[PDB]
Amino acid sequence: TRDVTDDVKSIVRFVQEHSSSQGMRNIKHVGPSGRFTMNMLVDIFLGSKSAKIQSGIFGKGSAYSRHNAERLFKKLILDKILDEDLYINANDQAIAYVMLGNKAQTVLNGNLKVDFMETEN
Repeated sequence: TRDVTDDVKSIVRFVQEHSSSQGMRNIKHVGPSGRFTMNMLVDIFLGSKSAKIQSGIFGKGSAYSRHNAERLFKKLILDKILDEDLYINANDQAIAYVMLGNKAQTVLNGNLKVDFMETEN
């Protein structure tokens, strides 16, 4: 139904912005600890105030129900636009963090439009 392309473009650009220290010579990489769980991304997107980061795509999702914002991310993973590997902290917990998938660069080149079906409940 609703076209969610410009949002995916920026969600993608965002995710990758918080992956390296672009600029400084040593293009240092972030994560696994400096990576976002799908919820942290949903919280950031949905302008939540528990958002770890409150810039970039911080206010974007203000027109999405929390339910739908989640499904939009569940989908972006499903579509390999965003992917998630696992992290294991010292307390021996397995945490799933999000990263870009082989299809993200596509959406960035407009070569791929994304569509989303808004759901209730």
